[PDB]
Amino acid sequence: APRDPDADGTEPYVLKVTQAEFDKWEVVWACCPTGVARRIQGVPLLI
Amino acid sequence: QYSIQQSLGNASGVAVSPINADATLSTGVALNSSLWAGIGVFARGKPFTVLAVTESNYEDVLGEPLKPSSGSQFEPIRHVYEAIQQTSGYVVRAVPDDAKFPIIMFDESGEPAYSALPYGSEIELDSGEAFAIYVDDGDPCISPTRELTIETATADSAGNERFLLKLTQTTSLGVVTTLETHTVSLAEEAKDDMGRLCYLPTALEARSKYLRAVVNEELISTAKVTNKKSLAFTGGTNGDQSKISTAAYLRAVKVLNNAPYMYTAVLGLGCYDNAAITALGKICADRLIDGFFDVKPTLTYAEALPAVEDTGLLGTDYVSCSVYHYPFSCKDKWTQSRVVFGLSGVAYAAKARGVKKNSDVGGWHYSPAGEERAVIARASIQPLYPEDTPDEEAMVKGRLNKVSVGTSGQMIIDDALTCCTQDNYLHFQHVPSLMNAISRFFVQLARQMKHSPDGITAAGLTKGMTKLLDRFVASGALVAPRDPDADGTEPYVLKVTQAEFDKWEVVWACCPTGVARRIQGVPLLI
Amino acid sequence: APRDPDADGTEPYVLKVTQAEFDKWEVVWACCPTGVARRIQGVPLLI
Amino acid sequence: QSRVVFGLSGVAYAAKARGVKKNSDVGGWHYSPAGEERAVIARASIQPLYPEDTPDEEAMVKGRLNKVSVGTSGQMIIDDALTCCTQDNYLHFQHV
Repeated sequence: APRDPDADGTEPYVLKVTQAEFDKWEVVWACCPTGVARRIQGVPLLI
Repeated sequence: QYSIQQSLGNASGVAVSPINADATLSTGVALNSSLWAGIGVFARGKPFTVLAVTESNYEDVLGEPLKPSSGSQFEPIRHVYEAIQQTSGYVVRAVPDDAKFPIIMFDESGEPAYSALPYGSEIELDSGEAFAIYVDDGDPCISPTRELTIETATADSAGNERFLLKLTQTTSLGVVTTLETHTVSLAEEAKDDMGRLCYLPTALEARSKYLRAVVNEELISTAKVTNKKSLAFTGGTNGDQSKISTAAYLRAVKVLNNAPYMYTAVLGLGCYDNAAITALGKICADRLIDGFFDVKPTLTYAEALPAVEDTGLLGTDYVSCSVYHYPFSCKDKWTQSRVVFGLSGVAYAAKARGVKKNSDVGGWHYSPAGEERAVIARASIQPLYPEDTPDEEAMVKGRLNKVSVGTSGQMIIDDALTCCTQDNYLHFQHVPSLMNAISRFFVQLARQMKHSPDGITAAGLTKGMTKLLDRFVASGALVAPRDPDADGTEPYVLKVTQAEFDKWEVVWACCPTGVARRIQGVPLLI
Repeated sequence: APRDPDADGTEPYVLKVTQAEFDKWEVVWACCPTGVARRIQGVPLLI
Repeated sequence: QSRVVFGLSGVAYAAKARGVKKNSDVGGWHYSPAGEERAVIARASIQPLYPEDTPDEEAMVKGRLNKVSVGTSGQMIIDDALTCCTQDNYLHFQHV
């Protein structure tokens, strides 16, 4: 799911087809790649 | 394993930040410990130094009690004895200029010589004298006399010759006891059996209470010590302690001012010098420390009132200071004879008894004048001025605390008032103690919170002050305001104002409890 | 938050972008730094 | 093992590093390099060279000098942090 749910929909991918020109034809797809855990940081807190 | 880094960079390795804890911060203050400090004239002690005396070892530090035959010298030791029954304390000894201490000088061959020098002056070594040894304690070697013996010893690897010094005490009858034994070497680089450094000045300054030594640097290389037995210190005398100049008292007060140790109360141990009392009151006001003072008992009832005005304490500048008068006489425990005391220390005893009633808060509520807190236990009391009565109203106007006869035939302090001219709830001693305790705790807690970002320090100060005020309310220090229409039911009201960018203000308002001094009852018929 | 809420908004920072010149371009940011506790003063009051 | 005189440089940097390390991502530049725990000046033993003499605090503030004092636990501590700025326009502080 996108990291910005307010500006972007919850759908992981969004696809649209536009006929546009009579013989030409366009397709657009948008995807949100997953995250890669490269750096991990942890802090201790006392309560 | 391997090291764990902190504050990792831009790639790869992981890190753990240092442990962060701030809501757990707290300040540890006893707030119940009570200690007394004072100055006086004592038979034995180190002049112009702060000495700590406890219930057990006070007699050894202050020496034998002074004889009542001598004038104005038995008062300080007996006042200290009366005041020390509850808690330990700190004393400063004042000495006249005529007093001196003995010194033993050793030549290159080893022939001893004796001399005496005043306390203030520093010793000087002439040509031909290898070193000198003097007594740091300052006790004159009269009556019980102190003697020094020297014995040879073996070397240690490097061949540095060492020797044993033994200090012993002999009574008048002939009883001999071993006080101190030490191993010292003239060589700068010397070692003991356990590895301790063996240098006479260093060793004496490190692990000795009686002797100090000064070695001339010219004759350190060529110096030999032979066997000498029973070397006795020459005559050292103490000057007339009845007459003490005001300058000595001022110097003693100044020395007492700069003391790293903390004391809760200041007591006047039989001091009747006006300048000294004013200085002590200034110290009490500066340190926000309660103080007790005593007018000279020799004055009569009529002359007591002008004496208080003579001392520079009748004003609004000194609030916590209190004064007492006691013209009666009793009998000394040590010597069966008549004596006149000053009512100082008994008030401190009452304050300590009132404080001990609570464990954590401190129990500063009770005034130092009560049915059971103050009893004045003495062998027998004979009034000096019979057929004469004091004026109660005059004493109240002059801020003097009187004494009366209790139900069980025991003399008792029936009032507690401070040296405050105005009647703005400050003449009572109950309120300044609480206010001083609160101020001291606030200063101690705020000292830790210095140089903190805004918001965090606000939360810390608010939490700490609220906890302290809640503890005091639970202990019964604060009561609901006497005017509920104009003032809220909350015993305390606290507010924090940031105001200036770097400055920051805190305000707290409290309602002290009431003290039952006068009770009136009327009968009515229905 | 600013020490003057009547004259300044409650926002800790205010940022604005002005195109101005055709090729030049300006950005302005305003911030309110936190306070440092250097002097603390307290008074006792009796009620 | 001998007596030496140092210059108070690096200890301030140590305090700044300690203040920075309090935060991971942002940086933690909030804290001034003069605090109860940030600056401690740990040394074997300190002997003052000019006893019976006291400095003037107001003169140092006017001259933009940072002094030292004795902490609660008997440790010498830096009790102020100021920069070389003549004006009082919130810039003499090192925090901003």
